[PDB]
Amino acid sequence: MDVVSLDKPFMYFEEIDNELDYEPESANEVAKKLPYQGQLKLLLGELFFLSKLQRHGILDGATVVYIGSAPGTHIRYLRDHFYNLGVIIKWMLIDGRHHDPILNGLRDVTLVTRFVDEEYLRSIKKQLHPSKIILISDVRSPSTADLLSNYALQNVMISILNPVASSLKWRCPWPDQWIKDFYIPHGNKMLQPFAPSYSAEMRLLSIYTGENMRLTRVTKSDAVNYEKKMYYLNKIVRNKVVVNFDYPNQEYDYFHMYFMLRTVYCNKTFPTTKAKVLFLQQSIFRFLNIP
Ligand SMILES: Nc1ncnc2c1ncn2[C@@H]1O[C@H](CSCC[C@H](N)C(=O)O)[C@@H](O)[C@H]1O
Repeated sequence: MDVVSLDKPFMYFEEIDNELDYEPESANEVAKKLPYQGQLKLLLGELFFLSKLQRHGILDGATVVYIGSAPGTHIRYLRDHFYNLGVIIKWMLIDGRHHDPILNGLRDVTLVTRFVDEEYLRSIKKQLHPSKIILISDVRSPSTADLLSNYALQNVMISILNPVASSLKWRCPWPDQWIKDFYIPHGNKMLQPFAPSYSAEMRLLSIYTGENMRLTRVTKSDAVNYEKKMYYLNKIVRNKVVVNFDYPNQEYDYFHMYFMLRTVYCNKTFPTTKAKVLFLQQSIFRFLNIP
């Protein structure tokens, strides 16, 4: 077995302290070990993000605009969690595909069947005015060109929507498929527990202060670093059994998940953090119908 003692998990990309040459053969390796794992990946990252905002006092009274939201099953859980916490939030979920009917019939959530474009983004901005907007994006078209096209759209989402915070899908194009250097919003590169086995995808979390929009350039050399850093993490780190982690499941992803969940706010008072996390994970797995 691959056992080890770890103080804490890598929470952000910059924390990954090692790299490995990418082995293309790893693409034939099982990408998922859990059923509904995708929805789980999304629920943890999104719960983490919004909890951070709650912590900063900028969630209550906001309208969360989720683009690329369908089916969005896990969103129902997120909605219930803050709704039960007494937090006032309106959800506007936009996608051209149909949403899970469990999201239907809640006066606090509006489902929209539309593929967004710069034009539509301007109409929704005019219609949401003057509520504060929190943007979440999970759109997916992928070729490098598809990616650049998506990232280009996420930047327009922010310039037009002008949100107080944003969570964007972020995956650097592969270096051997480089096209042109580009810019992405500045934010923390939140690592995702339960992401596919060899995914290099992460979530870029940002809080906007003032009227400034800071961006950062990304070049092929960064793409090379992204590849090796994410390959070492997937191949090595995520395959670790944290023996000093006293929990029903000691695999890295559960260790990483514990750290995200311990930041979530509950109505129920617990004696320890282990008790709250166990509670949250239990609730989460039950909702997703995960064993
Ligand atoms: N311009 C656009 N506007 C809205 N949705 C878009 C889009 N381009 C791609 N998408 C959507 O991005 C989605 C990618 S899958 C997203 C899964 C979703 N976040 C959930 O939690 O299940 C697709 O449903 C797709 O229709």
